[PDB]
Amino acid sequence: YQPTPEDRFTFGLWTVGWQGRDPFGDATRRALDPVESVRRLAELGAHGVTFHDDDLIPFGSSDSEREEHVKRFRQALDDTGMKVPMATTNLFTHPVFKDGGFTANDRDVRRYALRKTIRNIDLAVELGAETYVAWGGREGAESGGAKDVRDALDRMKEAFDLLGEYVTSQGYDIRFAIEPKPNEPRGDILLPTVGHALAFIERLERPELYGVNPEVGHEQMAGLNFPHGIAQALWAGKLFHIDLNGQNGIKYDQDLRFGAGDLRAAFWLVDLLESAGYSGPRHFDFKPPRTEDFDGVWASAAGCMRNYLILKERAAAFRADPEVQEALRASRLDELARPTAADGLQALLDDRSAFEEFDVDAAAARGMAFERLDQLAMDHLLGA
Amino acid sequence: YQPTPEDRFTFGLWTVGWQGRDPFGDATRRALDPVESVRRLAELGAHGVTFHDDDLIPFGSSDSEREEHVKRFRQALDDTGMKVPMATTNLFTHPVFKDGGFTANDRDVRRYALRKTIRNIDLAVELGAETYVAWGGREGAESGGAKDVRDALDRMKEAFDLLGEYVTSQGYDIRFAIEPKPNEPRGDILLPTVGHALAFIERLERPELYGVNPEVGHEQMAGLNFPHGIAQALWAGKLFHIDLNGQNGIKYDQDLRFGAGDLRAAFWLVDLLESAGYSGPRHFDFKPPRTEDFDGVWASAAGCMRNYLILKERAAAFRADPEVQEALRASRLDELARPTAADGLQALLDDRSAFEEFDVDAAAARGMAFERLDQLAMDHLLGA
Amino acid sequence: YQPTPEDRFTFGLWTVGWQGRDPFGDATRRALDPVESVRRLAELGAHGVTFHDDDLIPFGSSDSEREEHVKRFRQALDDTGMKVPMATTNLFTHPVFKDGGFTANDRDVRRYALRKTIRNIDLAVELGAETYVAWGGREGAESGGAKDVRDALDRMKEAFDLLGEYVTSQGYDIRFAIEPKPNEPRGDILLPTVGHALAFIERLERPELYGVNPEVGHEQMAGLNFPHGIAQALWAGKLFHIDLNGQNGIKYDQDLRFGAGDLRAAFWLVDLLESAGYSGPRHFDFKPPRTEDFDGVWASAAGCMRNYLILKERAAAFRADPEVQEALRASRLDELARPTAADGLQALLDDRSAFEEFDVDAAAARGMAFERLDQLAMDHLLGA
Amino acid sequence: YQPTPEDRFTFGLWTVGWQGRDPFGDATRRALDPVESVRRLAELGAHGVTFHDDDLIPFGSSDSEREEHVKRFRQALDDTGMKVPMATTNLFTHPVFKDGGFTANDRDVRRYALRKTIRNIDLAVELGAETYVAWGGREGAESGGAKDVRDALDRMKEAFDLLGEYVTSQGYDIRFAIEPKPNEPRGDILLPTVGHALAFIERLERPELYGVNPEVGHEQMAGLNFPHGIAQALWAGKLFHIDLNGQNGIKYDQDLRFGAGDLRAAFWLVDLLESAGYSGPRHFDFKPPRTEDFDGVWASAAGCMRNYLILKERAAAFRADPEVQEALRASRLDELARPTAADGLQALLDDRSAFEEFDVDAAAARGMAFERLDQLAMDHLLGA
Ligand SMILES: [Mg+2]
Ligand SMILES: [Mg+2]
Ligand SMILES: [Mg+2]
Ligand SMILES: [Mg+2]
Repeated sequence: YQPTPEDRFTFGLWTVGWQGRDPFGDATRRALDPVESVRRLAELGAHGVTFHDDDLIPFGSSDSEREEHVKRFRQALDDTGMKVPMATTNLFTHPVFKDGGFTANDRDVRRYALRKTIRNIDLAVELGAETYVAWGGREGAESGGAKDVRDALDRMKEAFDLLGEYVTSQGYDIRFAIEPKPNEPRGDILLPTVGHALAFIERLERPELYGVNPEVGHEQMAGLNFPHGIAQALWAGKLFHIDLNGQNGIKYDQDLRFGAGDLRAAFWLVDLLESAGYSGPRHFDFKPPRTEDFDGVWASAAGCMRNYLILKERAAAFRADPEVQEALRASRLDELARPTAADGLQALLDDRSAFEEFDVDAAAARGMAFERLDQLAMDHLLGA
Repeated sequence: YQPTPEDRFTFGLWTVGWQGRDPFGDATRRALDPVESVRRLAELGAHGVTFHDDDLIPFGSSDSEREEHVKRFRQALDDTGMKVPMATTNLFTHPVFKDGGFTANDRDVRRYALRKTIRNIDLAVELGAETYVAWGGREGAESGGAKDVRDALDRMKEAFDLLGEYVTSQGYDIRFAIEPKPNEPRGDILLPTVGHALAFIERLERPELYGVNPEVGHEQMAGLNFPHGIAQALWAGKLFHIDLNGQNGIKYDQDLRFGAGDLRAAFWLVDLLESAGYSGPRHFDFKPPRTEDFDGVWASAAGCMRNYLILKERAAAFRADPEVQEALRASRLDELARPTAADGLQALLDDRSAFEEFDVDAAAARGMAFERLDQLAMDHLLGA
Repeated sequence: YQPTPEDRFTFGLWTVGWQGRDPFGDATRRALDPVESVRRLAELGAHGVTFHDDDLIPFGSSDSEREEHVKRFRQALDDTGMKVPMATTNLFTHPVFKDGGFTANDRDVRRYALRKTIRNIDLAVELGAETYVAWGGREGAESGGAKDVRDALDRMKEAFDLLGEYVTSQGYDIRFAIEPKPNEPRGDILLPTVGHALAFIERLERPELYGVNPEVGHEQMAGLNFPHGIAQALWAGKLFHIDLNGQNGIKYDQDLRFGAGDLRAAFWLVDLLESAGYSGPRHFDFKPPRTEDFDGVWASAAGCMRNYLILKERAAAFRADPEVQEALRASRLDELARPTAADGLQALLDDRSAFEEFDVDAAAARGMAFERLDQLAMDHLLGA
Repeated sequence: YQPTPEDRFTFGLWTVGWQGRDPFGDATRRALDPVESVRRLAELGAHGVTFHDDDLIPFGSSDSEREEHVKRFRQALDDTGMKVPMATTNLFTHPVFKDGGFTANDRDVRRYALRKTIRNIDLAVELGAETYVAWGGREGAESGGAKDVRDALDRMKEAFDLLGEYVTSQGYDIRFAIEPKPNEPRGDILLPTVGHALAFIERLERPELYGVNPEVGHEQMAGLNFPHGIAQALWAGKLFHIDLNGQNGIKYDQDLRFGAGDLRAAFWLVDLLESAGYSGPRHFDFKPPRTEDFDGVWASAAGCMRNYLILKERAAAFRADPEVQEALRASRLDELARPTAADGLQALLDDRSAFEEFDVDAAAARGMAFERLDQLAMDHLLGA
């Protein structure tokens, strides 16, 4: 289960670089130089890294400090063969964004958040990123009167439309991926799920430029089925990026390593990505727990990739097993994939087998055989 | 707080008619004749009722039994002045639908579910309904291998497209409203939230024919903010119906009377519907607890309407209060409603006030004043 | 992974006998004769069955019907070698219990619930049960004014004290196990978690006669860590019974087969029961999904046992692995098991190494090595 | 609704002093001098303040710095008439406590956490505190192998027993209050609910010295009914302190002002505390949102008290209303308070009215009238 470049495993600088500050605790690790993280990730077999503007260039840097930070980072990339497939903006840490970036009630802040984004889009393109993620973690409210959501959606649409006009005007080959989250750090976050983000995108001026960046734990924070949401994003053609991690249920976002948290959901996720031929990076947005020293940071990162590869092997064995293929037919998964009424409306209307002569009790007596199928899946997952 | 016809309060037959069977208990009340429910609802000041096919006509009825059931119901409507604004299909109770209607793995069941729906669309139109709700409560799975979600979405789209072709072919003035729910009775339900349903609709052949029917408790079963989801549905132009009830958090769907459960969310909901000028029925999809006799059924139904009207009064007083209007300005709600960059992209790019000369620390020092605004809202809700 | 009598796997009659009625659906399977269930369970390698009074004897049976039902059941037990280690009362299905049994507001109902219980305690003893479970599924409320909880706890204590006096008066060797659940079918259930039940027991007149019967899914309905709660019950000496099943998070109680739901929690549960030498039955309180026919019922039941045995093997391999034993020492699990201050209070107070000369920064620099330990656990679970 | 000294409203220094750092954001407010907070709280009508050691004396202070900090604080208390009824230890912020204080796997850390606690117990007594809270926010785990919970409970018991021996040895009139929380900042926290804490206390050497400090939002993080848990703590005689705030469901702990979050639960809480004659401080453990400036901090704190007093008035009006008193009798709340079987076991056994001659169908036909009672409660809460 050793990673390869074709596995396309990628990590955010802020993942392994998380110093361990939480709502109730100070940092437990020193800050990492991005150069060190690139080298250590490469050694573990990662293919690339990602960044927020502020992870790579300290907020408020002069042009000369900006250039030096980028130069050093690029040297580490060149030294290792690491790629930068995705970048994003920090529109959440600085106090100025306490009510939002794109949907701050203050218009001056909205305009600033756009200009900060556009600056980093240019950098992302310089570094070869083809995806630009937007996580509006400050967009939302703790109280009902604070945020008129229709007006906030109008501002959010205006912001993303301006970004689309910008990339089009520059001739860039970069696309956007909107990352939903239901809550945390705001009491409620706007576009709280994959579904709300997909629906929003369809209202944009240039919807082809935007997809989703779903994150395992984010959908699980609302108790939703992550594989199901990924399926709807694939069905819509909008899975432009994915963030992989673990989460134990409906609680604060834990950002556990991938494979931890809901292991069976991880299995069905990998099965779906691999069956569908998803071609994007397998990006980990996780935090090594603050209990760990740097050895444990690198162990946790390695574990992300390892668990993906173990699950990949088990899912492939499941799908290739003739006994599972038989059980899939026994449960009529083949029939689910066939059109209900390719004969057309009128033919359906005229078909007595669909109504007057449909034997409902005979149909109801048929078992689905789902339990035997699921125990085959369990046996395969556990290597039993 | 006495209801009027213009309040347009409506109830499902299955609400006040719920006999009290639950996962662990037998019925505690006798079945109600729909005629009795129409009369009792009218006496309380309801404006209309709604129905599933099977609530009005016992499943498996002959044509003559069907006609008699409808005739009696229509007499009660005529006797009372009650309307029937919405109808829906039962595609969940009968064992034949144990794996779904429109997305059953068995194709024969899918075709039958369409024919059952189309039959009741014709009835709905005969009774003057302008909305047809679809709640796919059996669409989904308990296990991962049981349901390929992309194939199920293809079947779901095919079904709704056929229904759209049917209504168009008949020249009917009826539109569809898809009701999301995240889980229960399936482990996970397809289209689990307002967002997923909105996104799905945009993929239909005739998207103008479909909206959402959000239900208070359903979105709260995923821990989501119901007012926020209603706002996104209004923003999209897709709020075709609403189902009102109460829910205490993330648990089994409780179907409490409206106002019970999350009272502050109920307040912000009413504020939003009334401010936005929502024109549809205020429909209650609730269950009087099985602890109650029929006196308690009618009390619970009356309480639905009463709580809506109390909340309406308090929300209107909030919005009309000059002190609240001042607090809204103090929190910059007026600025949220103004375009970020009506000057355009290039002007924003050229505006040093948005970047080089934006004083981030001065902007960050500004309080939002959200707590004072929310305590005004609390004072108004409580009549303090 | 084939079950043996020493595995002591047991099943409730109402598990495999669940006909499939849910909040939104009719039965999908015919009722099973208890005799058939005993025979089929035995064939799968179960060691015993359990029952509610009403599962074995139809409610309202004459004395002669009661005797015949028991006679047939006993013949099936004798024919198979199956045991009956536990019994319980149905104080939830009949409408009379809609506000509770032991804590019904009506005193007449409370007295009846005690008499119904005592009758079945005598039967349980006749059948050789050594544990008597009490699940107060109707004890609680949907609204705040309905149930004064201090008065209800007084009634609950009075009821359990009377049962204790009864068993003591008869000289029976049976003990009670109180089964917590947080909600469903009441909005909130009294004694909602293992902790609340443990605390309650300590207030009883004869606390040695009562323990807990924790159920996997019940604690997971409150988002709690089931292994942790089992650990506290073991620490208290109060784990008198356990109910095994699966649950996917905070939602309606799903009663999935054991191993489904939170698989990693299942692994840590089995590890804990086996490490602690738990000696009671491994009882499954689950429902084969209503999608299944009887073949799927028996498959689901077999899967319960299979998953327990796979997990047992993997947990034992984890604990026996010298690399894991080393990692446990590296994470200081050995030190957690050593007294903080066996030297005593005054010695601790006088120990400068505990205060003035404790190097907090050196201590804080030490990693816990928990991630490497957990990835060993993951590798073992998956057989990697 | 203006606060008075007899209202006994108290606040933690860390509440109004929270600078606004969260998992994704820097501070938005400057640090407050404790002196300023005492004066501002007093002006709003608070009666007292509380503290962690580290809120009053910067961690690592010399003896002279410690004395000066305490002297200034005491002057502010004397200047205002503010009391200090409760104190507590910070055993969570410093990296040394990343795996716990009392249950850290490292024994040296456990001993240090005891010595840090004991130092501040002496200070608490000097300042006149009669309650000493313990919130073990770092006690727990993210992974299953990291923490043997039985061993951790042994260490937790050892620690609390040593603290009990210490206070007894000094002749102090201070008692302990253990504050449960289910998760955050650990993945799972030990003693996660009121129930688990109550049960734990009964195992201590001197259980009379310990009670619980339940917090509204903490129990609501597990989806539990806070009023119900407070009722069980009162029933046990163990409500030694309470922490008041708001929470919107099962999510990260929000620490909203009291009255926000679940307003109806707040109403039933106040009703219960006032009806039971709870005599302790009404302590607010909340955080003014980081959106606010200092004006909003003081507004949020004022709102805590205001909402308590509005709710107190409405609950008292509910209980005094003859119509509610009649509805309580109609729902048999009076009968819930009467013993089930003061006649004794044998009399119950011999009572045919409890069994052979109990008319179950007549009893089941009786409505509980809970909906009318709850709508009276709603009407009273809203002043309708
Ligand atoms: Mg992410
Ligand atoms: Mg509905
Ligand atoms: Mg059970
Ligand atoms: Mg607290």
